[PDB]
Amino acid sequence: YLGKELQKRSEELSRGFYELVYPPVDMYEEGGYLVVVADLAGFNKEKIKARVSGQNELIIEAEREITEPGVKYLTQRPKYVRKVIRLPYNVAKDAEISGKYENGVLTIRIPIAGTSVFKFE
Amino acid sequence: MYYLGKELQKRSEELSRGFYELVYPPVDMYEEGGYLVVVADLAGFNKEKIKARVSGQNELIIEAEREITEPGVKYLTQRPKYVRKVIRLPYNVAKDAEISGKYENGVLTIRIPIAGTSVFKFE
Repeated sequence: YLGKELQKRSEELSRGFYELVYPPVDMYEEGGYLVVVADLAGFNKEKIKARVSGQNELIIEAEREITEPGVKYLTQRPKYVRKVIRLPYNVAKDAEISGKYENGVLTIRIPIAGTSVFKFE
Repeated sequence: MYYLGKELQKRSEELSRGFYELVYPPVDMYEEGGYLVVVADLAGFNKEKIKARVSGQNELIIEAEREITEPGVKYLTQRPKYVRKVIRLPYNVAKDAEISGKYENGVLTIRIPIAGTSVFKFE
């Protein structure tokens, strides 16, 4: 079935672009924190990862399953997404990079070194 | 400008947002059970501000709008405020179009049947 292999070729061609640019991202500083807000709709919370590369590069990663029947007309939605962000400051070592995922929107609060510790024993 | 800082920050905003305001949201459209189906990554919107029109039987149009709490200091501004995607349809949907759909975890899914009848006491 060449038409099968074909469809696939066209899929990752069409989804290709969006796995590149997506997700759109906002970043700003408030309360002494570096906040990161990204439209990442329809993902499993457990299939979303992120880390800081040497104090300076936040890497966000997400994978999902996309399986739909026949007569595929449009296949834009990304399956794999990998966003690399340059951080304006150096993250507080022993970081507490918290994150909330609701309404498809991923929010990531990042402790700028020298602000707020928490929780002892 | 006259305060180059002002226009700078402004220029790189609706233009970079604008960048995404084109290619957004990503849409999948397929066909099963006689239902033209559309799935879209439309995260972080208030559902009372999500409308899908169908232009002259042929055009599916997804439209959305939100506001963004942009305090300061800004560094990245990619997230679109006004979304409007135009999708041409593989068929001529009846003007009786009973478009339904749901919005969960950022995903909007809409369904178009083929075809449909209409009520009694209107006209």
